[PDB]
Amino acid sequence: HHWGYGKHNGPEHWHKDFPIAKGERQSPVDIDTHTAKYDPSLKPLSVSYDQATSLRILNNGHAFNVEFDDSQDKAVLKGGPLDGTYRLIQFHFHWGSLDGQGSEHTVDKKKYAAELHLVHWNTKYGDFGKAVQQPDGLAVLGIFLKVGSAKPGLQKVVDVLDSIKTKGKSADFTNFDPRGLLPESLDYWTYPGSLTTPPLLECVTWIVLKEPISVSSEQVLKFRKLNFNGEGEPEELMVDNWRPAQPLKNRQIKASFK
Ligand SMILES: [N]S(=O)(=O)[N][C]C1234B567B89%10B%11%12%13B85%14B%1158B%12%11%15B%139%12B%1061B%12%112C5%153B%14874
Ligand SMILES: [Zn+2]
Repeated sequence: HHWGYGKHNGPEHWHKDFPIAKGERQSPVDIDTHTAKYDPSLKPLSVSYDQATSLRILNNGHAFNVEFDDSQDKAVLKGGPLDGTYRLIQFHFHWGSLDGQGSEHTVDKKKYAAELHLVHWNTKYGDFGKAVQQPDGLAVLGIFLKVGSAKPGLQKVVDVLDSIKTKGKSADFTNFDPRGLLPESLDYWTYPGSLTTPPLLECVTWIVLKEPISVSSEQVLKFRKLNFNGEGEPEELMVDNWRPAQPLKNRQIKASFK
């Protein structure tokens, strides 16, 4: 509730309040690249973000969410493994205290410095709340971050973080274009899984891009200045807000590329 990323409330404890934490399709997972199989049945992936309308950025005490107006069919994900149309509702990141950790998914056990999640809901279910009662309710586009060159399209996010340092703070964040966070290639891996935060609901088709984006050390250092705590409370830096890899169980990871 109550849940977080610490010793007494972190991922090892979540199962007590959220028993699905030990479920059959939990996320993240390690992506074993040798075992993932090219799937010719996957259709072309379509990321259509031209009309995306951002509203606000919020520090929710675990991460920050950039929120979108999803009241009309605008920013949508379709194709690939997906049947129908999934509407963008928000994005957020997971990141580490050091550049050698921070991602939730891993690639041949490699951890990236951070991971971006663009969260979408299946428009056949009418609203996000109904979508998370369905096994195909959500699609999350996951993008790895490595530290090197700056990502210019990220800088507007970085520069607003000073205004949402603590839990419960929000700021207007209109006219942000999420196209500036996408790598060149849409090559991906896909598998059925879950939300990686409580309530850990098993509603997600994961689409994890193979090509990371590069961000600068200065950009990620600013993520690490955020706080888990609220205003006036003792400072706990918002770092290491990632769940580690979970058992693959009865799943196969499919690749979009040969
Ligand atoms: N890492 S994740 O995208 O699986 N889960 C993060 C969340 B935050 B809150 B709503 B929002 B949407 B749902 B709950 B929490 B869960 C998705 B966003
Ligand atoms: Zn996430």
